[PDB]
Amino acid sequence: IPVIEPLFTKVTEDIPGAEGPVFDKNGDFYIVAPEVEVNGKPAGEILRIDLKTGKKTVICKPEVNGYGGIPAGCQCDRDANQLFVADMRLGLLVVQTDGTFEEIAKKDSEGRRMQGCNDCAFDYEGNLWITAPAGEVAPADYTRSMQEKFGSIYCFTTDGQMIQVDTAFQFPNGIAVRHMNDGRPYQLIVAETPTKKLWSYDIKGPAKIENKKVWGHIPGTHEGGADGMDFDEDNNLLVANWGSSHIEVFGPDGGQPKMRIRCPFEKPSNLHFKPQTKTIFVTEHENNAVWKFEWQRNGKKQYCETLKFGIF
Ligand SMILES: [Ca+2]
Ligand SMILES: [Ca+2]
Repeated sequence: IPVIEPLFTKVTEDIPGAEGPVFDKNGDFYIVAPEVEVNGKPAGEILRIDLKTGKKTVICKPEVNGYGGIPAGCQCDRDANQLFVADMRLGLLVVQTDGTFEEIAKKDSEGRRMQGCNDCAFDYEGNLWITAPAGEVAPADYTRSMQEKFGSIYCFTTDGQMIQVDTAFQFPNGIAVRHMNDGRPYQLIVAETPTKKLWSYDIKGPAKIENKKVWGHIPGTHEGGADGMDFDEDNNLLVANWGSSHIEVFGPDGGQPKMRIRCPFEKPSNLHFKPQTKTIFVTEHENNAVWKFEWQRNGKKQYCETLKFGIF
């Protein structure tokens, strides 16, 4: 299995649990710090990073009814410059670039209390696929599915329904949507961290998935596994393999990695491409920092990069 060692450049540091790297419609860069605490209680933050200096700015410190958040994953919206944030304590939030935020839902379409979320990914139709490795949100005592299988997957549809699409996962983490060349959503890829597996489903429509299958295998016996992921323009899937010092590269068909990228740190957590470039920003938990490196090709366009009123 070929392994490459590109040059990694430090961007910023001292960000507890550095996660959810994302770019907004204006090109601004954000990351979340889920592990920030205050007096032993969660006090996670959402930060904006100046890429020219590495200087940080906390734009939001989510809290609902006195319960602080654990923001861990992000996606930028298309029709509005706003961020969708998966929070391990608060569920799903919508955060404005000015710092104001709104809680999306306390319960799902079946009336069941929402579970804490970790990452999310939009499909080109505007539906948001979310992983939920935590137990019930906020007032409820914080729990996580690292040992027991209670992790779930949700779909937040364009018509505003929060539907649980599957459950019984052991820490569902990263998530990605594979699209056809015509732009139609085709498959959902979900990372199940401690089991060293990537799972796939065929997407038949909003909140409609079928044919669950083992899609890929994550190497190593180390503690950890697949965390965050994203596709490149050729539909290669790059997967942060937390605890292995590598980012695995899977081909469109999955299976075993076709290549591995060696990182100068043991805990890569999540990644994101800079729009219209081959530059990938990576967060890691060894140093709680953000780095960047050049890939072989550009990233796959994110939903926020597509056009609602586009001809082609
Ligand atoms: Ca994650
Ligand atoms: Ca990403």
